Amino acid sequence: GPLGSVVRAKFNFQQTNEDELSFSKGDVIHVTRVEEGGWWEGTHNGRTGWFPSNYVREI
Repeated sequence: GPLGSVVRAKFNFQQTNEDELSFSKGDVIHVTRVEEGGWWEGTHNGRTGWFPSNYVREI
């Protein structure tokens, strides 16, 4: 830790490049960086990458 913000995926997402995560609806992501522009960074199933912020909700 410290385990910061945790969000849950609202939808599946398929990575389109090496910087992006792939995840499934309902998966948890630990959000470790937020930037303007609609893409955030976090850890999912042991991998760090970027994902659309509108695809998740905080839990």
